[PDB]
Amino acid sequence: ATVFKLGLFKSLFLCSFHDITRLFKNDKTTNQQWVLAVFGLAEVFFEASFELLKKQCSFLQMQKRSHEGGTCAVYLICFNTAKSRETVRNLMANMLNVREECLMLQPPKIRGLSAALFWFKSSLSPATLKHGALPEWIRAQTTLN
Amino acid sequence: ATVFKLGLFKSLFLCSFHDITRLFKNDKTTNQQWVLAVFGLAEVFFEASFELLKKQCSFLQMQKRSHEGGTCAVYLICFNTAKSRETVRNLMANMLNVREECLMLQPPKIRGLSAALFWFKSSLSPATLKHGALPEWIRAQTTLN
DNA sequence: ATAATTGTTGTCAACAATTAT
DNA sequence: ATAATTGTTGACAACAATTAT
Repeated sequence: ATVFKLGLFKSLFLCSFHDITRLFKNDKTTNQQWVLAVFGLAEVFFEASFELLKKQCSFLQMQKRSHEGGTCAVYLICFNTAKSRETVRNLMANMLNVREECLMLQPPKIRGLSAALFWFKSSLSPATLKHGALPEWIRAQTTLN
Repeated sequence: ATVFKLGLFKSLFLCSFHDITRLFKNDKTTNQQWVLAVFGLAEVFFEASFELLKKQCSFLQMQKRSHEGGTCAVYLICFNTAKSRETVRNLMANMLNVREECLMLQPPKIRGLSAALFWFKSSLSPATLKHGALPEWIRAQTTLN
């Protein structure tokens, strides 16, 4: 089913989930920055999650799209504390009120222009929910040096 | 807890918070049924909390009112598991996204007509959010024997 | 350098037990 | 009987360490 996942994502955000995330084959690997793809998220919970994550984050950007084929949302989170996938997998699964089977968690692709812009383009749209100062790896890759 | 909380509560629900709760002077005392009074609760979180509590409850009834002096909501929760006040105090404080200083947690007054009806009257209003079968101590005290 | 792996510690919910009102 | 008190156990997040790519 993971196949129908990525396909749906790319379909809504016009770019492969991979083009914005590096791999972490171990759910125990800890890290602060995480990219989250959610499916079937309820509007209310989306709004809610925002406020709750602000408390424990340095930066946070949320976007949500949908259509007659299914809904989805993306999260760029910078937890004040390093969290393993399990840790996050648990925290969010509950916070968003969705089964784990509806979550894709991979660290961001901090080294890549294509990616770095995806976050910028979003930070432009008003629909997007932002909080905190843009991560360094993002501002740098998107500014005339 | 504080003058404000009560005075405001009684003001909105037309009855002293005491008339529907028995005392528990120890935050460690465990129990399944809890009455919760919240203040400054955000609409979104109210709606959210509902769905999240259903997962871990046998029964649940939520009501919310307000006015140009303050807002307030009441919760009658029947956790599938016995929880100390601390436990609940923590769970909700976060779930509702409000500081503990904005919560009054006392077990329900399972023996008292005046009280038993408060829950019934509410279960009548459509505005109220209900889930599960009415607690025994409630149906019994509100039915022609 | 990056992250897969393994292990240690602190916090807290689930829960047993014992005393006191 | 009810609940104030104290204590035990299990799950898990925060975090140190060590190996492997």
